[PDB]
Amino acid sequence: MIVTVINQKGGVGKTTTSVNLSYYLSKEKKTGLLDLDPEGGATISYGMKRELKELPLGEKSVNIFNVEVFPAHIGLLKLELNGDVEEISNKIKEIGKQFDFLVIDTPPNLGTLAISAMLVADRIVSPVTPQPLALEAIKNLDSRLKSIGKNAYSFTNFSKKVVKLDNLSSVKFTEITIPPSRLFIEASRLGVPALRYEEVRIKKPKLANYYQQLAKVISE
Amino acid sequence: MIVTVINQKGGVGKTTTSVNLSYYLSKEKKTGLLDLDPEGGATISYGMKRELKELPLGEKSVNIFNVEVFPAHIGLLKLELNGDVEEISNKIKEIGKQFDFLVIDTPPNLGTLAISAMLVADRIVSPVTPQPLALEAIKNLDSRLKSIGKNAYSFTNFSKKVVKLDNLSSVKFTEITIPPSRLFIEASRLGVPALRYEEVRIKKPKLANYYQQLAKVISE
Ligand SMILES: Nc1ncnc2c1ncn2[C@@H]1O[C@H](COP(=O)(O)OP(=O)(O)O)[C@@H](O)[C@H]1O
Ligand SMILES: Nc1ncnc2c1ncn2[C@@H]1O[C@H](COP(=O)(O)OP(=O)(O)O)[C@@H](O)[C@H]1O
Ligand SMILES: [Mg+2]
Ligand SMILES: [Mg+2]
Repeated sequence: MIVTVINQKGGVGKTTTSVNLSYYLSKEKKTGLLDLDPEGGATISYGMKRELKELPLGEKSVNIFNVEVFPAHIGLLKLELNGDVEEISNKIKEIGKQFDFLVIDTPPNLGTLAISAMLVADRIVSPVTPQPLALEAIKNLDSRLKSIGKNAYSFTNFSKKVVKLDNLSSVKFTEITIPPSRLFIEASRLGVPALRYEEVRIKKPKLANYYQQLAKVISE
Repeated sequence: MIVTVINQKGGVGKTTTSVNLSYYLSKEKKTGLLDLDPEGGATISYGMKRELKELPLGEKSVNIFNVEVFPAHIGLLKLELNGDVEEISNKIKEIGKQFDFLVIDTPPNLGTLAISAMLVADRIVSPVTPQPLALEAIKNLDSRLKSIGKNAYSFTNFSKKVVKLDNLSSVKFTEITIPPSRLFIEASRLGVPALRYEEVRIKKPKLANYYQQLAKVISE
């Protein structure tokens, strides 16, 4: 199944969601994480680096922490300017047909790669935050979803209180809410998924519940 | 420069030394880790798995945590069986040619891959514990070094007291003694080097001093 994480505004926790949700899913099922953002955030969250070579989409992958990560590369940049969304879409589907779950990380916009990842996604997932820029972003994403006729789940990040906006009929706001935590910044200094770092840093993990509920909700 | 970690008995810290020392050398210089153990200890130590493909020696490499790790693969099992020591040696020289430091993990024996990595190693290091069978292994390694005309540096693991033996004119015993540490098991369970774990696990780095010292003892 294809899980695409969408948000036209950066810093909302999109890469964190892709990385940690893919890792949580890897535990019982064969999971891949395809990194479509040229920044390569999700590539960095697995201890790696953006390839400074213009590579074909999906040709290269490395299995880190039992996740098949397709690392980011500068080839995306050209795709992200003059790409053919049908061909990237078919490529994403052809890769996903080898995984129980393919989580896709998208660049901070709604361009060619975001459209490619959205039209073939089985589920679209948007993080949301209380500051007003993410609120304008999610409202515009609802118009995106309608004009393409697609759904998207949403969940609240960087907060203790859950964010809900009820005129958005193509965005279902779940109850899931993730508060700030040392774990994210520490694991990012490490360059590992936050869940995996939690597995050994503390005894009773608290981050696993968020991504567990996210997985259960999208699996419906 | 090529560094080969050698030991006949498993469980002394061979992989742990390879991983941590290579990561330490990556701080300033271009460093590679060649995993020649078919079991893939160092490979696991970087969050990867051994390839179930018969790859050629030193073709797959991933940059994990600033280190060019060459993962273990079943092809090693072929080379360990009937590999020509000379050809394996020349290959290892090719692999290490482009690296300021090439650290090599070896299997728990003195077989084909191990002898091939010693015959070309610029320096050879052999961890020792105060365990009877490890004390025996260092004597056997002194024997094999004499048979092939090479030297090795030893240091103590799993102990606060340094181990030293007499009439082993081929192994220099250094004052470096590494004490037990929870950080080691935790970096194992997480799957990263321990010097990178303690980079965030604490505030005043502790384990890096021993590799700081070991680099100095083996560089002069
Ligand atoms: N719930 C959270 N609590 C604390 N820090 C977070 C949280 N979510 C994300 N971060 C931090 O925000 C930074 C950037 O977030 P990221 O996931 O890259 O967002 P995006 O990819 O959408 O820009 C990361 O360093 C991450 O550690
Ligand atoms: N100083 C230490 N204190 C505690 N545990 C250690 C120490 N050094 C290594 N270990 C643990 O011992 C286990 C085996 O060590 P390893 O280096 O793989 O042995 P080998 O030399 O057989 O490869 C690893 O799980 C590692 O975490
Ligand atoms: Mg990002
Ligand atoms: Mg081992």
